[PDB]
Amino acid sequence: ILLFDEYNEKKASAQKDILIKVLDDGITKLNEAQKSLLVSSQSFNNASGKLL
Amino acid sequence: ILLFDEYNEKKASAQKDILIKVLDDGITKLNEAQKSLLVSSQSFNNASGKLL
Repeated sequence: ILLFDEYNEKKASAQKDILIKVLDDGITKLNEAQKSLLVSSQSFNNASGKLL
Repeated sequence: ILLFDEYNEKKASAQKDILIKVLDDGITKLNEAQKSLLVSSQSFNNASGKLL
């Protein structure tokens, strides 16, 4: 947001590559977080039955 | 001067090529003009002598 107040022609190609990696990365990391959590939730299910 | 008040990323490559051609071109054209003129000047020289 800062380096491209006014278009920076030289860093332009990197900034793009960067925006991609960091975004792409978090996107994956974020996803796995969710799956990890969902699976944890599923864990209690069996026990929850045995309880009843 | 106009189209690049603020850098125009798309036309950037053309503008460059253009600036080159038009400049390169006139540079040649301008040169030949001079030579043409210089030679014209040289023309009178022989006659100028015969006169004297």
